[PDB]
Amino acid sequence: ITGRPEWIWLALGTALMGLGTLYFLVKGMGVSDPDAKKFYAITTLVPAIAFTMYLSMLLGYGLTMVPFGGEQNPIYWARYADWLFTTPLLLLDLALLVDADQGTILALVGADGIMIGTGLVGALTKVYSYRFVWWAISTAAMLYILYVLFFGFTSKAESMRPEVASTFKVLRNVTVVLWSAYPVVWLIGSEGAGIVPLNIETLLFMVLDVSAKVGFGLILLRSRAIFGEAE
Amino acid sequence: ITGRPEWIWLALGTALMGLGTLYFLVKGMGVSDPDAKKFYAITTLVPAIAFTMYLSMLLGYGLTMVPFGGEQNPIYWARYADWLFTTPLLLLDLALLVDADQGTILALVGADGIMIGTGLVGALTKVYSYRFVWWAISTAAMLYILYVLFFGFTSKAESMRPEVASTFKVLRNVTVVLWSAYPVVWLIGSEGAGIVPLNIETLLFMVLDVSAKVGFGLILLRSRAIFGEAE
Amino acid sequence: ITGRPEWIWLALGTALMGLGTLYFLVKGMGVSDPDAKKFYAITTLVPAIAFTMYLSMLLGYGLTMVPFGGEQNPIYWARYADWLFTTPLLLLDLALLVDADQGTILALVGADGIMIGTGLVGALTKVYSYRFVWWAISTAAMLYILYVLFFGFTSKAESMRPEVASTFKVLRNVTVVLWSAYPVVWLIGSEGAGIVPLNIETLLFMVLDVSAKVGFGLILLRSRAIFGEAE
Ligand SMILES: CCCCCCCC/C=C/CCCCCCCC(=O)OC[C@H](O)CO
Ligand SMILES: CCCCCCCC/C=C/CCCCCCCC(=O)OC[C@H](O)CO
Ligand SMILES: CCCCCCCC/C=C/CCCCCCCC(=O)OC[C@H](O)CO
Ligand SMILES: CCCCCCCC/C=C\CCCCCCCC(=O)OC[C@H](O)CO
Ligand SMILES: CCCCCCCC/C=C\CCCCCCCC(=O)OC[C@H](O)CO
Ligand SMILES: CCCCCCCC/C=C\CCCCCCCC(=O)OC[C@H](O)CO
Ligand SMILES: CCCCCCCC/C=C\CCCCCCCC(=O)OC[C@H](O)CO
Ligand SMILES: CCCCCCCC/C=C\CCCCCCCC(=O)OC[C@H](O)CO
Ligand SMILES: CCCCCCCC/C=C\CCCCCCCC(=O)OC[C@H](O)CO
Ligand SMILES: CCCCCCCC/C=C\CCCCCCCC(=O)OC[C@H](O)CO
Ligand SMILES: CCCCCCCC/C=C\CCCCCCCC(=O)OC[C@H](O)CO
Ligand SMILES: CCCCCCCC/C=C\CCCCCCCC(=O)OC[C@H](O)CO
Ligand SMILES: CCCCCCCC/C=C\CCCCCCCC(=O)OC[C@H](O)CO
Ligand SMILES: CCCCCCCC/C=C\CCCCCCCC(=O)OC[C@H](O)CO
Ligand SMILES: CCCCCCCC/C=C\CCCCCCCC(=O)OC[C@H](O)CO
Ligand SMILES: *C/C=C(C)/C=C/C=C(C)/C=C/C1=C(C)CCCC1(C)C
Ligand SMILES: *C/C=C(C)/C=C/C=C(C)/C=C/C1=C(C)CCCC1(C)C
Ligand SMILES: *C/C=C(C)/C=C/C=C(C)/C=C/C1=C(C)CCCC1(C)C
Repeated sequence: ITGRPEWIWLALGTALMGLGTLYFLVKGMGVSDPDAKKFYAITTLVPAIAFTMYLSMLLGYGLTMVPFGGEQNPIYWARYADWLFTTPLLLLDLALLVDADQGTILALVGADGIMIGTGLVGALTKVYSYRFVWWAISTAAMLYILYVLFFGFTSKAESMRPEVASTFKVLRNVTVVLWSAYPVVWLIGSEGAGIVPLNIETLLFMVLDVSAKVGFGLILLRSRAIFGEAE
Repeated sequence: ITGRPEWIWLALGTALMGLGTLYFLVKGMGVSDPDAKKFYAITTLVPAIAFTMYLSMLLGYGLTMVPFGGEQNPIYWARYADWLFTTPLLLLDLALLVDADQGTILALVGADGIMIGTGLVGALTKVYSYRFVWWAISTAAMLYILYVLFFGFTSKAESMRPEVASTFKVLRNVTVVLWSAYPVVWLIGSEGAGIVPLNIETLLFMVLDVSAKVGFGLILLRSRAIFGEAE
Repeated sequence: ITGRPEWIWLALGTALMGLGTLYFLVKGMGVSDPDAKKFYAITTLVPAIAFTMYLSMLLGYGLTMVPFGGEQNPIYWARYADWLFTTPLLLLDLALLVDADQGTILALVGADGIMIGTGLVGALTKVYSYRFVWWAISTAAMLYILYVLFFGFTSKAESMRPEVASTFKVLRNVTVVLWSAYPVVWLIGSEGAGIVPLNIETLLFMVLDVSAKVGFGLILLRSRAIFGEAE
């Protein structure tokens, strides 16, 4: 495993997702409020699935070689199996916080599915120029998600409990900044133009993934907004 | 891409699914009624996922070669990844229109999963005679779905708002006729007996797919039945 | 098909899952109570998906060869495609019986996903020692599920209708005993240490699968607990 230079970042990612999972699991012990239980379940699942996929990349299972540009290129496909399930869970935490209507939840989850599925097709496409077609369609689906989070969700939170509104605004801003960096890393890294080497690309996705999953969860699960209003 | 004769129908399919997606997206702008939003989300997602899969077949990603009958046969597997998600969404539009109970929705979606999953196993099976075993099991699951749509759903719609009943009856009849043609095309085309060439088979599925997705959606989203009754 | 010694158990499994599906389908004819319909839909789907996967193993589609330990080893991967959908359906029957809160249902289904997904990664891993790492992570996710079924669910059932409590207690005990045997069979069989031959391993999983699906369903669907209380 140590033969690949990016191993150290996969190992550190594995450890941090593991530790984040155990922390949120212990913290959610004994919570009995039904609304809080939903947020603890969603939020604890997200680093638990990322732990399994980081471990699969560390041990070499989650890597394949894709020929493009006359080379055999190493593509970590397990990233997409993680993000297929973890990105809609993160969006569901936001939508539940603002009591989003069911049609908006379905639009967000379906656009997220299209973003990750087209990202995976782009990562495994053997004709170099067509990789960037799939990157553009996936980016258009991310822009729809970010538009709804600012022009659908923001206007509803501002009519709810003040602690729900302030917590949503922080997590919305966290999400828009961190998720917007992923298409840029892909475009400049090994899957795209090849300017940044795989070892630095792996470091960048590790910092983004721990921030967007464990950092986001620490903010949400310390908030009063996840409990029902009660005496 | 132009080396395959069926390319023109894949390109036309891509364009029509793309145009249908953009039309329904613009039309659903500003709709604020929660019931209408659910139907716009479901109905807009369906040509958006079909657009991505038609594009994957145009560019060659969604094609594999399966050896059977002593030949290498071209099988477009991306059709099944589209229909795995788009066929239950179309059934959910019908079920929501009639306020179907949750047990019936689960039976319809699960039978649909079995229909498409066994269709895919049949399309990729290398022993020729066994392809038709999977076709028969998939057809039996389609007959269950059509039985419920006529002997479960029809009897509930007739007790609801008149505009919900008339709109359901039209979309039910559209769905029964168009979906019944898919097993016949598969059986006579490249996946089955091989009587109709792949270029004509691709034309037939394009006409069916645009009719069952964009045609169905134009009927539903122009109806008063998708809005709640309000003053 | 008869060239593999385990064929007879795959054929018997196919038949029993087929017969169980047809029995539950006929029995659920005419049931009109909405709560009972949910349990019939969930419970009938489970042997129907297992029938398709047993048939795929009988015909040879659901088998692949994985090199580990210097051999090419036969791994029936279709077991995991069955259990990915059938194990959360069985857990949903239990959760609905006790009216479990939505956060607990999500935790159970997500832990179940992690159990089966890591089991599949373990079954297809080519480095022998790492197969047992994935077995341990999957077993830890099963222990979480069993903890919730005894220390979350048992305490809620005891506050509901007496027939719901007694039926849950029986099905909980059935589930804990039969599901705990699966990791032991995997560890001693072809996927693991290789002490028990594939033909006996296949017999063991057939007896467990029919008991945990058709046996469990016969107990549940004969119970008064699946109907709403009504005059
Ligand atoms: C939260 C507290 C922790 C804060 C931590 C945030 C750091 C995020 C990582 C960043 C990029 C740095 C990557 C290291 C740069 C190596 C690039 C390089 O030097 O390549 C040289 C090559 O030889 C010729 O260009
Ligand atoms: C809605 C308004 C639009 C209406 C449009 C509906 C048409 C649907 C397509 C049909 C089949 C026609 C396929 C073309 C037939 C070619 C078959 C053929 O001629 O093969 C000849 C071969 O050389 C010896 O058999
Ligand atoms: C519900 C009523 C039905 C009750 C049925 C429950 C049986 C479950 C199966 C069990 C294991 C028996 C497997 C047969 C044992 C064969 C092992 C063997 O003998 O291997 C010999 C080898 O030559 C040297 O060890
Ligand atoms: C080094 C440590 C390794 C890291 C751990 C390995 C992760 C894979 C194992 C298990 C799934 C465990 C459960 C995941 C679901 C927990 C959901 C939850 O917390 O639900 C709370 C809610 O309140 C309930 O009602
Ligand atoms: C593979 C990619 C897709 C699967 C990945 C899993 C991610 C979560 C799934 C779906 C959102 C579906 C809609 C669920 C929103 C319901 C929330 C709500 O509005 O409330 C309903 C509840 O009944 C009030 O108590
Ligand atoms: C309400 C639920 C909404 C659900 C929204 C989901 C939409 C998914 C969209 C797109 C891409 C699907 C791509 C399928 C990925 C297959 C890639 C693969 O595995 O290819 C293997 C091999 O290399 C080649 O044969
Ligand atoms: C709204 C927040 C989300 C927005 C996210 C989308 C932003 C995409 C931006 C830019 C593309 C810049 C293209 C630069 C690529 C040129 C690569 C190249 O070929 O140059 C070779 C290299 O630079 C020689 O050293
Ligand atoms: C040539 C044009 C190409 C075709 C376009 C590329 C398709 C892939 C891109 C994006 C997903 C965009 C969003 C799909 C989900 C829209 C859901 C919706 O409309 O929801 C309305 C509801 O009212 C809300 O609350
Ligand atoms: C991969 C194949 C499966 C996944 C493909 C995605 C297709 C849509 C999924 C599921 C239907 C599940 C049941 C949902 C029906 C609920 C509708 C209802 O009855 O109303 C509930 C709501 O709470 C009242 O406001
Ligand atoms: C409530 C939710 C209900 C959900 C109902 C879903 C039931 C799905 C049924 C069947 C077929 C599954 C077939 C699995 C397809 C794998 C095909 C494949 O990819 O094979 C690749 C390669 O060629 C070989 O190793
Ligand atoms: C209820 C609505 C849905 C019903 C959908 C199911 C209908 C299936 C019907 C028929 C099979 C006809 C079989 C014809 C195939 C014979 C092919 C053959 O071998 O003939 C060679 C060729 O004809 C020499 O030119
Ligand atoms: C030898 C016999 C072979 C075995 C049979 C082949 C299985 C694959 C075929 C079909 C799916 C049929 C329907 C599966 C879903 C049934 C759900 C149900 O029973 O729902 C009842 C509920 O009351 C409703 O409202
Ligand atoms: C691929 C692995 C995952 C997919 C496999 C399919 C298995 C079933 C799925 C999900 C449970 C999601 C939560 C559903 C629990 C809702 C039940 C409930 O509490 O009641 C709600 C209803 O609105 C009151 O009438
Ligand atoms: C609320 C919903 C909760 C959902 C919880 C789901 C968590 C799934 C976890 C893990 C493993 C995923 C493993 C992906 C399996 C891919 C195996 C494969 O097909 O590999 C093919 C080939 O051999 C190699 O390239
Ligand atoms: C709580 C209910 C669920 C608990 C489920 C987890 C139980 C796992 C137990 C034990 C491992 C025993 C290990 C024995 C394996 C040693 C194999 C070996 O190498 O021995 C060679 C062979 O015995 C020469 O004939
Ligand atoms: C837990 C990990 C998270 C929040 C990952 C987020 C990932 C995305 C927002 C990925 C976006 C992509 C594009 C928009 C285009 C090209 C490739 C992707 C998949 C990296
Ligand atoms: C959007 C596309 C739609 C509505 C596609 C519908 C597809 C089916 C009804 C497919 C049916 C099949 C059979 C019943 C048996 C054999 C093969 C299939 C998958 C073509
Ligand atoms: C219908 C079939 C059922 C109920 C199957 C249950 C399967 C499991 C509980 C499987 C468990 C596993 C482990 C806990 C670890 C290693 C391998 C598995 C997937 C066999």
